[PDB]
Amino acid sequence: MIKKAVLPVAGLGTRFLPASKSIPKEMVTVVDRPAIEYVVREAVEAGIEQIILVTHSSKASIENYFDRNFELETTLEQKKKFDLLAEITQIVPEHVSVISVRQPQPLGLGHAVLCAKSVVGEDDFAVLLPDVLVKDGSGQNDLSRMISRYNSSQAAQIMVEAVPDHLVDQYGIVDVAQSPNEGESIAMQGIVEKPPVGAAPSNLSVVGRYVLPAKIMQLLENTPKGAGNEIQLTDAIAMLQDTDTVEAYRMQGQTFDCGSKLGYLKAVLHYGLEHPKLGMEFKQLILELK
Amino acid sequence: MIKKAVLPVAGLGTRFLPASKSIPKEMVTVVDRPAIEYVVREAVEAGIEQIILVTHSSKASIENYFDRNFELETTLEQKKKFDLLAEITQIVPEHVSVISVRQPQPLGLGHAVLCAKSVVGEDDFAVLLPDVLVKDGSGQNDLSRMISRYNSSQAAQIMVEAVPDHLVDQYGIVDVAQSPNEGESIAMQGIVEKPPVGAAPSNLSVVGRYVLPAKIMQLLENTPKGAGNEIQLTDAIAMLQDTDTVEAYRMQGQTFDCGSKLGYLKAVLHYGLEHPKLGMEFKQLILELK
Amino acid sequence: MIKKAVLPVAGLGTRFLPASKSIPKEMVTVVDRPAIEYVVREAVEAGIEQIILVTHSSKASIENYFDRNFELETTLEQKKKFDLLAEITQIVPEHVSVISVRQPQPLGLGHAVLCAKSVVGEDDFAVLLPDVLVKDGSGQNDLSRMISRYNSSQAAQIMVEAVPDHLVDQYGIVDVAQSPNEGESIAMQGIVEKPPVGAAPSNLSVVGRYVLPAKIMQLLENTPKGAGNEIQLTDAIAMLQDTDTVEAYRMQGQTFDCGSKLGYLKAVLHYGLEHPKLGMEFKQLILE
Amino acid sequence: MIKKAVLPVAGLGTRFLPASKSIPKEMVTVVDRPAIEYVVREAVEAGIEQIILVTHSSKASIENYFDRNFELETTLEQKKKFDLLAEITQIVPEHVSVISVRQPQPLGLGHAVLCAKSVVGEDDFAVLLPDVLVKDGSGQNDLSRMISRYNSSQAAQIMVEAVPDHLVDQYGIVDVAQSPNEGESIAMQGIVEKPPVGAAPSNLSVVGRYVLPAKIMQLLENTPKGAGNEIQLTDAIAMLQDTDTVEAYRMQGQTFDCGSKLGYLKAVLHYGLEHPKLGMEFKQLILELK
Ligand SMILES: O=c1ccn([C@@H]2O[C@H](COP(=O)(O)OP(=O)(O)O[C@H]3O[C@H](CO)[C@@H](O)[C@H](O)[C@H]3O)[C@@H](O)[C@H]2O)c(=O)[nH]1
Ligand SMILES: O=c1ccn([C@@H]2O[C@H](COP(=O)(O)OP(=O)(O)O[C@H]3O[C@H](CO)[C@@H](O)[C@H](O)[C@H]3O)[C@@H](O)[C@H]2O)c(=O)[nH]1
Ligand SMILES: O=c1ccn([C@@H]2O[C@H](COP(=O)(O)OP(=O)(O)O[C@H]3O[C@H](CO)[C@@H](O)[C@H](O)[C@H]3O)[C@@H](O)[C@H]2O)c(=O)[nH]1
Ligand SMILES: O=c1ccn([C@@H]2O[C@H](COP(=O)(O)OP(=O)(O)O[C@H]3O[C@H](CO)[C@@H](O)[C@H](O)[C@H]3O)[C@@H](O)[C@H]2O)c(=O)[nH]1
Repeated sequence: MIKKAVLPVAGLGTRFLPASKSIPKEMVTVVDRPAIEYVVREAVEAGIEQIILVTHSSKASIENYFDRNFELETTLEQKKKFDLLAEITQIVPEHVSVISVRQPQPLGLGHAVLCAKSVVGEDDFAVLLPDVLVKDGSGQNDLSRMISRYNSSQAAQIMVEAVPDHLVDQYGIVDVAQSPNEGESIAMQGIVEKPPVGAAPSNLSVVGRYVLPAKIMQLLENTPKGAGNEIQLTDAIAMLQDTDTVEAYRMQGQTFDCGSKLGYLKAVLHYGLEHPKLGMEFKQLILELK
Repeated sequence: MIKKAVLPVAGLGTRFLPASKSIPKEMVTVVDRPAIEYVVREAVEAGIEQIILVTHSSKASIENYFDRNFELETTLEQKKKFDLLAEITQIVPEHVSVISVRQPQPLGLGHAVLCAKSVVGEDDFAVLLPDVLVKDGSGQNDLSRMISRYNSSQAAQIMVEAVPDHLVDQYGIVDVAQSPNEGESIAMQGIVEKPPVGAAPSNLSVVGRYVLPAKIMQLLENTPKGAGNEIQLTDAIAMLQDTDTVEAYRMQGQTFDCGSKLGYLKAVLHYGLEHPKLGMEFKQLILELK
Repeated sequence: MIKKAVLPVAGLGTRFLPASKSIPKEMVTVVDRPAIEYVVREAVEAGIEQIILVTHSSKASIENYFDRNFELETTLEQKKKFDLLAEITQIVPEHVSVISVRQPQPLGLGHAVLCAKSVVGEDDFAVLLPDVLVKDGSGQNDLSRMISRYNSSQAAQIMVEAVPDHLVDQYGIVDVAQSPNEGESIAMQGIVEKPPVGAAPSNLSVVGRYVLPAKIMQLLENTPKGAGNEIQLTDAIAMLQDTDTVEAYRMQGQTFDCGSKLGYLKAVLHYGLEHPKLGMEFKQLILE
Repeated sequence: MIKKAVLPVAGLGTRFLPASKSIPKEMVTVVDRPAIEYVVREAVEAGIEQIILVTHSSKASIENYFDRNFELETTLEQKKKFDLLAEITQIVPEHVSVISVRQPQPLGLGHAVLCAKSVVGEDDFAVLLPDVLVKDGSGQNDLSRMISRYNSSQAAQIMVEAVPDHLVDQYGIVDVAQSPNEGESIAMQGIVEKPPVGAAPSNLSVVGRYVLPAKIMQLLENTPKGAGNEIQLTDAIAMLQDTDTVEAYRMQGQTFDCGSKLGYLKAVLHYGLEHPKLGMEFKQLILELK
């Protein structure tokens, strides 16, 4: 029932700038594979069949990653390395497509999502910020939970993890009665994007995983351009709360912010240890560093 | 209402090959604009809102043509040339989106169209072979008629032009009782892809302008492994006459084939003479030759 | 011996839009091939062997067009379409190097040529403005005549041809004693960039072909902004006339500006009919 | 003086995949910046001024990286964010040329260097293999010590360092007389490429740093296919040992091979800990692991 996911990938480097000058930020190397792939595989493992990149004129390498590469496939045959020729050809199942739409100017997430309007058309869709990875564990992943919850509830889902009270100006924050338990979704009565430390309806941060009705697209057309002169998505959610019901899902798994260079280095260490091939030999390389 | 049009643009440019080596065949510059624009501007003027490009890894320029180019815009401002600036920022109306999707391998026109099965969904959609221009006259354009005619008839429409009985080798050809009149569509009881010049149910060529129900995507999914090297669209329309009705609309327009190097030149001369600004200088420029 | 040409291909194509919006102006298809080709088939046919490109971020399409396109070669090799494989595989003969250096910002045709400084070193060199095609004359190509004339006179060559006195507005103009003859060179007293219509020393415009000494790089190092706050090559050709004799070669051939929207359409018409395989049938299309 | 360095980057990254599937192995991000930087910033800091790149159609992003980025630049002078501008603008000193010549087919690391003949001309040149990083904490960089030793001795330098007696069949190993000392040369009798684990002159591997006379280009033009159907450099380095004294400079620094998956991980740890802005907090994150 929820099949389409929007990834906004149209932002320039800035946050990440020397690395992401001449290649996209989304494409920077986490252990051995670009960040974007952790995001796509997350969607995929939740029954997402249509990936809708909202991309910029300079992000061809994201499109090409999920596409076949004649010169590289034939070099991987002429060297008889049918090993990788499988990993570089099945990056994504055959039933899963990948769709490119352009943001004309970087007028912010809200505008970005609104560019995937014509593709999403009439269906209820997920949104995954590809700045954020979401390492899970036993059984399903967090996004799989939210969709099935969206299905039975028919109420927009919005992932939330609790953060230090001072990093609250950095994230969007949800107004909630009591915070819900890991893996469950308590109704929410308000949301705000740039809340100054102490002026926070709670400590529960918007993680960057959503599930939203195609209404949100007509709402995005008619949101004011506030929160830093940019059209904000979390404003369009507030306008949905005026009529439709919106819940805050608490995730079970830990996140990572590959926006911040520091947050990226954290994702390398943690994914570099959970790595099923070098995870252990990596651990050994850390110990012997001092 | 038929809104989505599919432009298969995934083919390398083998026919056009010194020119299209290092830029798409579709970006080949007719008078002063790329061929692809003439095609898109034909779709747009028939209430197409969604341009679905089935593209290759190389055909970046095509996507970028319908997007905004900061570097160029800002030099058109820094130079006072507000002339061009509106021409290159409004290549299409803003209600018109341009979606993009990848043909993993070149397995034929049919497999290209099938590649947009997800972007098309359940909506009846047009197909426009972008290596073929369709200069019209007064009132509205040809594709306009076909779509109005599809909507009322609910039966697939397939543009047909009369061609000499020896060039039947080089086209798809339709089977009709009586040949229809310019601007009207008689029913058709058969289609052939590459029938050998003399064994053809008529002299009516498939022009490469279609309107097709979403249904045809599941047929494409189960077409014989090709009529030639690869999977053919015309084959998938044979399997449509097995259940639904298919009509042949006879165009009232004159066409050009920018696939053949000689067809390209023909079009340069024709669009070059009908040019609002250069048109008559061009005439005077041709007249001056030995 | 003159070996290294220096094509400045770093300018966006504001003059030819929307054609050159997504592609470079140089890859504007003329009959059945990019423009740059014709200009590089000029350099080579006059014994140039190191085509230096001063390019931009946005102009990979040029560098790719003078290199092997793997997916295209292997598809054509398999299908045994040796005709079309011919047209892509040997564009410039195997001995011809094609070199890239980026013009970081576009501060003018001078700054442009001064970006090829390190790669030219101490070698005397030609400059071809790709925006402008020159059409092969009887046997010899105009550029060969110039190179061998610098190779004898050791004095810089500057290709020139007449223009209507009112269009002299928008070229470099050269001052002359006896007005040099068709295929002849003749000493000059000075050069000036985009001079005002009336009060310009002649009707002879700088075409876009030069042969210079590697001395010019140290003149261009000094030469200040002299047009749109833009470093000019002419303003360094001035500074050269100060010390060493400079000449003005006059065109034996015929020329097109693909800068102009009309100049393009003219080049497509001429090269059109003169085309080996297509000219014959093309000549028929016209008459209809 | 020695002023030109010849970086061969025409390889695809089959060794580091799917890292390099859509971005050059050279633009694989170490800590916060592409690998190639470190190599180029190592050449610069030994008075290299013309960084020649032998490159491939896929390697546009290298040439863009050592060039101005009009959108990024103006969109940083906008928010007056001079820190990040600092990072993209003078990545290498203003006095440094960066040249691009294309390697038509990948016929080997000799054929690669021979493609840069018409630009090295008659001048003696360094060659930096970009896959191999060299961290030089001494104060002077291993390449300055080498360039001044060729200057003084006029003898073709070759960086070498010790590798376990197994895994000698990866590198090209040298034939050392008196076994040279840390950061100083010793004349070598011969050199062989990827020799069998057993038939090994020494345990001293060719690292990837070389300083060579433009004699090589005339040798390289007349050496046949060595190991695989590849024109080795090591084989042309032998053909110079036949006539001129060739020395074997021993590493003082510490290397990494981003060719290998661990080499990368190890470089992202080391360069990571000795990072200015991140060292202190990265050191913090490694301690927070368990
Ligand atoms: O015009 C734009 C602007 C942004 N982006 C993308 O948007 C994502 C993140 O948006 P950004 O503007 O960086 O905002 P954040 O600071 O990441 O804040 C967002 O993400 C937070 C979690 O990281 C949430 O808490 C907030 O609600 C949400 O606004 C990135 O992947 C960008 O590439 C676009 O594609 N186009
Ligand atoms: O795998 C492929 C093959 C082709 N194309 C593109 O799709 C079009 C197909 O044209 P082409 O491959 O040359 O086929 P044609 O020989 O033109 O045949 C088609 O076009 C005829 C009219 O031009 C019709 O009458 C036929 O029914 C139809 O099969 C071109 O624009 C190609 O670039 C793709 O995108 N993918
Ligand atoms: O910073 C720059 C400026 C120009 N160019 C290129 O140089 C060529 C010519 O530059 P342009 O500014 O178009 O030249 P003009 O302003 O027309 O002036 C030159 O071109 C005329 C040819 O038409 C000559 O008559 C003039 O004397 C000569 O100075 C073009 O291909 C540009 O792309 C660059 O690469 N970088
Ligand atoms: O046709 C070619 C072949 C190689 N390369 C590049 O050359 C570099 C080094 O060559 P590569 O083939 O990756 O390594 P090997 O050739 O296996 O080994 C090289 O590197 C070893 C150290 O890693 C040395 O000991 C060897 O002498 C040297 O040949 C790589 O970045 C390649 O991209 C090219 O650009 N073009």
